[PDB]
Amino acid sequence: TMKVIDPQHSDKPNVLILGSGWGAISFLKHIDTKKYNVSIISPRSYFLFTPLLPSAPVGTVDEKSIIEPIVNFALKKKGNVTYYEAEATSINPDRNTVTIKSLSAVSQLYQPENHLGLHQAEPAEIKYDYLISAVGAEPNTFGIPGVTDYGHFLKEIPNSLEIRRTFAANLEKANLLPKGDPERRRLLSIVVVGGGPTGVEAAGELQDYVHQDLRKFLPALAEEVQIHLVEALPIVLNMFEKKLSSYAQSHLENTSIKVHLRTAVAKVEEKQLLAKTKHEDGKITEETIPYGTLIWATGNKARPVITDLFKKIPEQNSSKRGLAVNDFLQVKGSNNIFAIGDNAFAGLPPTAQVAHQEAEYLAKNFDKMAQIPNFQKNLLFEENNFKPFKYNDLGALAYLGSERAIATIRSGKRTFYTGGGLMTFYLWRILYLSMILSARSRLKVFFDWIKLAFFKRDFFKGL
Amino acid sequence: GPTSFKTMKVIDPQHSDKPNVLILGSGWGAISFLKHIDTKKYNVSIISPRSYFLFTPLLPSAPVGTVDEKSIIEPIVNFALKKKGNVTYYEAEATSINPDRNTVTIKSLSAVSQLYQPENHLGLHQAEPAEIKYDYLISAVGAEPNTFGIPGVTDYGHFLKEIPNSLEIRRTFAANLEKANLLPKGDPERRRLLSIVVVGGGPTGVEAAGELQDYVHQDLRKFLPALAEEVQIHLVEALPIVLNMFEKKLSSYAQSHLENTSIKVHLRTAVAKVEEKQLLAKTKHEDGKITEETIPYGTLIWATGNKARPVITDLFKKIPEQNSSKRGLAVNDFLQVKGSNNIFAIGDNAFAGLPPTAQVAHQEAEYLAKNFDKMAQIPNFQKIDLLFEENNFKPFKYNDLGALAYLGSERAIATIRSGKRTFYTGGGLMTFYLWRILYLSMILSARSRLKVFFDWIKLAFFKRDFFKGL
Ligand SMILES: Cc1cc2nc3c(=O)[nH]c(=O)nc-3n(C[C@H](O)[C@H](O)[C@H](O)COP(=O)(O)OP(=O)(O)OC[C@H]3O[C@@H](n4cnc5c(N)ncnc54)[C@H](O)[C@@H]3O)c2cc1C
Ligand SMILES: Cc1cc2nc3c(=O)[nH]c(=O)nc-3n(C[C@H](O)[C@H](O)[C@H](O)COP(=O)(O)OP(=O)(O)OC[C@H]3O[C@@H](n4cnc5c(N)ncnc54)[C@H](O)[C@@H]3O)c2cc1C
Ligand SMILES: [Mg+2]
Ligand SMILES: [Mg+2]
Ligand SMILES: [Mg+2]
Ligand SMILES: [Mg+2]
Ligand SMILES: [Mg+2]
Ligand SMILES: [Mg+2]
Ligand SMILES: [Mg+2]
Ligand SMILES: [Mg+2]
Ligand SMILES: [Mg+2]
Ligand SMILES: [Mg+2]
Repeated sequence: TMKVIDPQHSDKPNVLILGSGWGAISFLKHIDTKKYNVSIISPRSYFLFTPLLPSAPVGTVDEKSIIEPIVNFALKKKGNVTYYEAEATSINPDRNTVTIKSLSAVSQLYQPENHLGLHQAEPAEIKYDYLISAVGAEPNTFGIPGVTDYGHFLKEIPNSLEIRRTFAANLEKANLLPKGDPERRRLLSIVVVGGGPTGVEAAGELQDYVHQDLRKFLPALAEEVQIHLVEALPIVLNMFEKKLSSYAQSHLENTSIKVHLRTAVAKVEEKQLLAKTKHEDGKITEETIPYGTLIWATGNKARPVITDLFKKIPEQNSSKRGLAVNDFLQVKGSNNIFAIGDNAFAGLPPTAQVAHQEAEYLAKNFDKMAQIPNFQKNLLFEENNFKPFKYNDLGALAYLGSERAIATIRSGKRTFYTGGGLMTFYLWRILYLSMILSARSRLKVFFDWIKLAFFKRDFFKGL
Repeated sequence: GPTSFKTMKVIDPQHSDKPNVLILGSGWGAISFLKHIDTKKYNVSIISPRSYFLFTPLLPSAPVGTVDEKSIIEPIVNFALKKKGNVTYYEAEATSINPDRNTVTIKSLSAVSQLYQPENHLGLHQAEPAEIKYDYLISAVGAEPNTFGIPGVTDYGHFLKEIPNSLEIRRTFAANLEKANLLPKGDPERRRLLSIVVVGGGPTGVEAAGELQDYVHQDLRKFLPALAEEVQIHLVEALPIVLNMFEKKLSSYAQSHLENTSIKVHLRTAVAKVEEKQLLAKTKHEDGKITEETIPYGTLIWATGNKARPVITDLFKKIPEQNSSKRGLAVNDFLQVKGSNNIFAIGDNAFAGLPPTAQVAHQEAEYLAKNFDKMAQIPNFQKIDLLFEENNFKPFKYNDLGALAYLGSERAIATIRSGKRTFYTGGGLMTFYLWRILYLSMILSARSRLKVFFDWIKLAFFKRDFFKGL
């Protein structure tokens, strides 16, 4: 016997959102809670502004500054929003329910607050009239041994804390060791795997901490740290014009970062890893790299609750990366479930930028559906001349450490800005600050950057 | 046996002629001292297991995010950087003070930071014991929370002394709110989970309760009004009045206000024992009779006095003049540990008849540092207790500057004075603004001061950050 939550107080349809990230929150911001009853299931009680996560480990920004509680977005809604802090473990399409487990809390932001009768660590099924799936994707080790055990992903707030604690602990042991000790040099050694903007910014941020703050009180130690940027492709930041990639690499190397291109990690052990380089000519070299801190910033794979769903919907069996959706962001094989963000595959890159646009688009569709009597009761999309989702690539930005960035801003076929440099770094800051989804988070990031102009970064081992 | 290889690494810097001053701790005493000590005349080293200074008077507002944990601490290294000479910081714990050989034993060594060029390799290892040699010792390790022998307080309650306590209190209460809200209204377990007991009617307990009541009334109530209405905060105090260091009328003003905010105050009440989900409170009434009440609670905050640390009580036994000590090291007019001519003690680890406050610790420190300025001009100092009388050093003289207490809901009481003169004494709205301005001014670092300021500004626009595990 499973507890089934199925709210039929009003005729408003029950919209059930999975997740509290870019897709789910952008959707929540735009959905009409006067026309729809909205519920959210996510094990993370806050929205995470991912593009600034790479600057959290070293305190360029603080962890709290870049997150925003779901409840704060929920308060600004006019209707009834319920937030289940729990994890969706099974999507059950044929009975229109989602199974949740690891239930920690339930928050009903409205008057009635009918007692639901759920208990922590007790399974349950939430019923829905529409499902919006946005659970994202999870880090992909690519089958490389040791990465889970010995490295750190850069995906969630706890990763920021773990990275800081590992590196801080390493600096402390290293400094006790005599200069010239290879163990000391290992402990001051950082490997970042992934040459996309995330890996690049992580390395640039760590290099900034070392050069700007650490060096103020432990210059010799700071001089010995070596940061390594490992990338499997022939260039870093390959979504950018090649000349910007070249600018970025030269700058990174100028800040003393070592870049290993055409290089892949073959295996990871506790104190060292094996890197193989596939040269242009075709030969393969390998290097054992001792490291103290390994940051794994690359690849993402479908979550288990999503790959399980693949098997329950015939049209979805051939899916591998994410849920196949139609022009309308409807999961194929379903007329009830929509998917947006990294958990959907529609040919688009996996970015917040795409997730945010899908969401705003879908929410607007939900405005139209609520004016068409048939949708409530009962192809409807084609018939009512809904327009397909159309992604508008607005561009890309990457911080490179030491107050330089690259950026390309566009819309449609028009490029409005494309280059790198000092001013580009100020643009990076302004643009990111303007993309943040909440006034509070925006103010906190702003205060963090102001403090940074006067004082060193907070780098507390365990705080 | 006498054949033992017993070998202990001993750090004895004899590079320069400057005397080695060794400071124990990184709190009010140690840091105020560090700020004033002349590092051109003296070589300074610091031993403390805490790598940062903690601005204690704002700790009670950390658990609920009125101010953030990071905002009220400042890394030792930041104070050390502003010094002109050589400062070394041992992140480790002093476990034995060895007066007859002028050394301090350290353990749990995590790190050593030498903020100067030579940086001679010392050859220490983590989790390896060592002894640091000194020409002068400044002991300021403070005091630790006292459970008074009451069973269960350590196991089931939370102290309010250090940053980790702030985190634990938040996590306990936040977890309780979540469980409580799943329970149906009227369930006694729900009512227990929303129940908070603060033991200690001094400014620390009062502010802790006031801050929690603020979080509940201002922020929690915004999104969970029914839950917020059900929380009950209890202030338990063994004396007949709260805040007994204040004028009695201010105490009465404070209690009435606390009770207005819905805090329940139990005076003349002492906790006899603490179990996991409940505690036993006994009230000794004026007439002489004793009543007892079992109080179910979800969160217990224990803010009542402290006691001497083990490394201090061990020292009691090694110095004949100090055997009769119980609360702290007995010092003379010059803050010299009696029975010693080498060791000075300031802060809560010393007993000189003064109250145990940051206010006293800070003044002892500035005073001692100034003495060290004088000693460095008198060739002979380079026995000692006489030199002080002889060279007409003045005894330490504490100047009580007053007291403040925040009471929740933007009210405070305060009495500001100097000597026999009272410059301010009362309570209310403006007193709360004074509380803020005065505390902001008392903070020891520009960084911490800016962060607290930003925290209070954010507070005017947004709810407090109350993350269960962050
Ligand atoms: C460090 C970093 C930096 C990035 N920088 C950029 C950038 O600069 N520009 C850009 O365009 N993109 C950037 N991205 C990519 C962007 O973050 C993702 O594409 C975006 O997260 C996709 O949005 P989403 O809603 O699909 O998933 P997410 O934002 O990851 O949200 C997923 C949500 O689902 C929740 N969840 C997980 N499992 C379950 C479950 N079983 N049940 C219910 N909920 C669950 C998660 O807790 C989370 O709340 C960055 C990503 C990272 C990691
Ligand atoms: C919550 C709270 C609020 C307070 N509010 C006020 C107030 O508003 N006004 C006021 O006047 N007073 C206040 N106080 C009291 C004030 O904080 C203390 O009197 C002050 O700490 C005494 O200074 P100290 O240097 O002796 O000890 P502390 O400031 O506590 O410093 C002790 C230092 O010693 C370190 N240490 C501990 N053990 C060892 C060891 N074995 N070896 C080396 N180092 C060690 C500790 O880490 C710490 O760094 C408050 C105290 C608390 C707990
Ligand atoms: Mg999402
Ligand atoms: Mg997110
Ligand atoms: Mg509302
Ligand atoms: Mg998704
Ligand atoms: Mg994702
Ligand atoms: Mg490691
Ligand atoms: Mg101290
Ligand atoms: Mg302190
Ligand atoms: Mg103390
Ligand atoms: Mg002391």
